[PDB]
Amino acid sequence: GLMQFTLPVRLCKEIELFHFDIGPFENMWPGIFVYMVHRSCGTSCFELEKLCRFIMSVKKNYRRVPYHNWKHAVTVAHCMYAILQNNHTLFTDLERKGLLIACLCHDLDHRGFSNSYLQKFDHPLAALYSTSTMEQHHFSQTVSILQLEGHNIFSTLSSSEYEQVLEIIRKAIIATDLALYFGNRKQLEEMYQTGSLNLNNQSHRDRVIGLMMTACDLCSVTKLWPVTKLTANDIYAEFWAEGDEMKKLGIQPIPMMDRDKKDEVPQGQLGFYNAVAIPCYTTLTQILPPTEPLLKACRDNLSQWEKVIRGEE
Ligand SMILES: Cn1cc(-c2ccccc2)nc1/C=C/c1nc2c(cnn2C)c(=O)[nH]1
Ligand SMILES: [Mg+2]
Ligand SMILES: [Zn+2]
Repeated sequence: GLMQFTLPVRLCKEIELFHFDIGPFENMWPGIFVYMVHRSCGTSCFELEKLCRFIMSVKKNYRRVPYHNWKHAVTVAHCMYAILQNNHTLFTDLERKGLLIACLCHDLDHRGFSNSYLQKFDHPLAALYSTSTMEQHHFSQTVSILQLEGHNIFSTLSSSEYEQVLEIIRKAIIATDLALYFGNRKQLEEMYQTGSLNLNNQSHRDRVIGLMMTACDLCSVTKLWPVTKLTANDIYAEFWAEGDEMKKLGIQPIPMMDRDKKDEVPQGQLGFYNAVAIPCYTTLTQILPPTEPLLKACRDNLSQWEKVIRGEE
């Protein structure tokens, strides 16, 4: 186990900063993810032979959709990595493992369509799992992959270590359901401001890890303007597709998903940052101050949307 990964000096340096873009080179991403595993957890956390086969089974099962794809998976994994490196005493050796594996599997086998659209299309998955449909699907594929002859990266763990980490990953993936985020933050809000929040409380840790997971998923809004602007495209490319399929079911889609209502995007982005991203990072920073760069960035991008509305870009 004396193999390290190293990265070109520029990547080596930039990868530690929250706003790091993993670049257009698909071939390097798995290096970048192992790289984060080693520096974030240690060199013998996982057997390499096995991690390299688990990372590639994962890639294979993420489809070619505009946003909900392999680059997403990895972008989200780096952001949890960033979070963990800047808070390196608040997380256990099990939670540092699981959470990065969670982030890479958090959207396995996404089709590009929302839990809304499965249920109205009457997809089979919406029969097998009433709520958090996709997310429960994604956790299912994570464990599918894990039981493939050769792929069990957690092999070496004790019974309770292993049983615990699958329960960290399960709650982590399910907390990426943006439905479930609104309630979860407002609780962490009360708890923090009444000062009853306790990190030795397992039920509280969970809520917090959930907030981390939502902060990592939305991390497109914490990048430098041009990354965030170009990611927005890939996002609306999926929304409008799902909109086209709603129309085909005889259903008029919410303006967000209607491609005939492009013009009204600058406005709808505003609502989101105000209604979701700014609250999200605001709380996360009040709980974990070394994650301020995410809130500072997010506010910068809000400001840049403000400027798109005023015909200034
Ligand atoms: C709430 N919302 C409303 C609209 C919207 C409404 C009318 C016309 C055009 C757009 N656009 C959004 C934002 C969408 C969104 N942006 C996101 C997400 C992740 N990254 N970003 C920027 C996400 O999950 N949702
Ligand atoms: Mg998801
Ligand atoms: Zn995601």
